[PDB]
Amino acid sequence: MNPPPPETSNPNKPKRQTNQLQYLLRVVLKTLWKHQFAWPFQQPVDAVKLNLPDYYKIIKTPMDMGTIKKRLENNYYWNAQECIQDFNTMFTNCYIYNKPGDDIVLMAEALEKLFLQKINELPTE
Ligand SMILES: COc1ccccc1S(=O)(=O)Nc1ccc2c3c(cccc13)C(=O)N2C
Repeated sequence: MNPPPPETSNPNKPKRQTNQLQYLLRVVLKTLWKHQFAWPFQQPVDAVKLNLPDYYKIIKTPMDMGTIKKRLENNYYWNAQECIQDFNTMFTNCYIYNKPGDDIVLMAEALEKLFLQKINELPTE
């Protein structure tokens, strides 16, 4: 069974746009999105569709790049670190739920390397 997807808007949370957050949407996310291993991470895990009934019994802070994309498009984040933390949650969830060497983990490890490459240098204020 699927829990509700993570929020992509929250009127109680203040919004902000920065050069670094614009970069994270325009170059980091949009480039990762085109990677050949991106497709498993482009939407929230649908436990019913993918036949993973234990996913949300294990993973209590789900995150995906479709959620991050909508958050960036909506200026949901206060700063780039909050967005980077969502990316890191997405990668760590994959390592937590699976085991080393699994095909999905190899996909996540390659995307994580490309992500770290791209956020190594951010634009300034
Ligand atoms: C049951 O399906 C599969 C079984 C084996 C390999 C691949 C798939 S899958 O790619 O078709 N389904 C999945 C999509 C997204 C994810 C996972 C994870 C673990 C296992 C499956 C999947 C996971 O951490 N994420 C983010």
